[PDB]
Amino acid sequence: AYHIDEEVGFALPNPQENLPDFYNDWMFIAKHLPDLIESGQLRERVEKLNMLSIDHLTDHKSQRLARLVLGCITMAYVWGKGHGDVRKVLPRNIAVPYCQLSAALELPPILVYADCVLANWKKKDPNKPLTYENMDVLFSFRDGDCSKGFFLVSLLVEIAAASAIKVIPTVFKAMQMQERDTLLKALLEIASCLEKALQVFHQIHDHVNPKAFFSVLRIYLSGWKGNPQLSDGLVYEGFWEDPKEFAGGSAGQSSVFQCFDVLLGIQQTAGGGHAAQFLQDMRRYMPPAHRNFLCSLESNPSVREFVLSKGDAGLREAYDACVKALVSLRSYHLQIVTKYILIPASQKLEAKGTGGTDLMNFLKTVRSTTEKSLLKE
Ligand code: HEM
Ligand SMILES: NS(=O)(=O)NCCSc1nonc1/C(=N/O)Nc1ccc(F)c(Br)c1
Ligand SMILES: NS(=O)(=O)NCCSc1nonc1/C(=N/O)Nc1ccc(F)c(Br)c1
Repeated sequence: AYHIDEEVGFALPNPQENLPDFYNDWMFIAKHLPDLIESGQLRERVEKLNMLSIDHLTDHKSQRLARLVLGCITMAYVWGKGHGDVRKVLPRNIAVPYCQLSAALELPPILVYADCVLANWKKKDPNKPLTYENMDVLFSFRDGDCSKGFFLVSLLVEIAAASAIKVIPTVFKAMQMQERDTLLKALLEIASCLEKALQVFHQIHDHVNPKAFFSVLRIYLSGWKGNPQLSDGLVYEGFWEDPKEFAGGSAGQSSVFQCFDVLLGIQQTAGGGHAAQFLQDMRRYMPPAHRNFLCSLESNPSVREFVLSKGDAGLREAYDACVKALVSLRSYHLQIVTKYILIPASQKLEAKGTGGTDLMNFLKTVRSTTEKSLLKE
């Protein structure tokens, strides 16, 4: 369909954990990144790899795992230990398979949200539910980086959003079959589920330490677009001649928030402002099927103009309960950014620095664009 699952939403259902034996030399390096980065053998280990053909990867789930393996290796190679000794050329034995596979999955050749959260997980017990206690990630960068907590919590917020995503068919059908009562029950279920996704978001404090995120994990998630340590981008040796720039990972790459924006007719990606340009660009980092779902929603008739035209106050209050749950999420998110970036940065990403300023201004603009779509203030 649009690769949307009814249980896990945009998450890859039950990711694959093992690659064919043909790829053992890839898998060994990814499984041992904390150790290999710590000693400083990681970059040697990459430079001595053979060139493995991607032809022995024979389905989507196996391609997704291979992207996740190669994306983590690539971040470990470029940033190394995390202190400024960078590499600007990615050796051909990684770059050629990584670029070929990325072109086939229609994704930029850099680690994205959909690799390290949406496919980087397993159930411990396949019988018991999708809870933190029954889950684990497949790969980590450094001992102590809190990557399990950070990836698993993001995932659980995605799985929470799933119960709301499966109501979107009901909304477009109720509109055209002119079914007022079922449209209203649907809009309230969406809002109920966005409110539950916010409470799951609170669990990030239970599992992620600000100091570990800011001084360790954040560095391996960063990219090479507008990054002065790699001001021209990365050379993907043997595939493109010139360096190329790609952005680092963020849940701006999550289809979740963008999809309820389109649904509720809130015009973020609309305009030429720098906030609209960012959010549109982050769509190039989403899997193609999810990109297409988003664009499909953009073309269907407007839920906002429907509600606005029917003089029906219960409909307007149900629409508003959806707009409100997005403002809440985005406001809790500002708090999150303050606690995990602005405050640790003060111990150039500080609140009044050049980075911490443009990012808070972007986030506050998106939240305030959302808040304006309220029908009742
Ligand atoms: C330690 C935790 C987190 C931090 C520091 C953080 C930080 C940021 C920052 C700085 C941005 C600005 C855009 C960019 O530079 O890419 C951003 C964007 C965004 N983040 Fe986060 N984030 C965290 C976790 C999450 C989680 C768990 C979610 C949702 C599950 C999320 C959802 C979003 C969304 C949707 C955007 C795009 C802006 C918007 O649509 O309102 N973030 N995040
Ligand atoms: N680390 S700090 O910058 O110095 N703290 C400044 C205030 S935040 C804070 N204080 O206690 N817990 C905090 C927290 N908030 O989300 N998460 C957390 C912290 C430590 C851990 F080992 C784990 Br697991 C999770
Ligand atoms: N260089 S920077 O100033 O710190 N800007 C960094 C841009 S935001 C950021 N950084 O890490 N995570 C970020 C994020 N933001 O929503 N969500 C997130 C959550 C789970 C993931 F698997 C990934 Br991938 C991303």
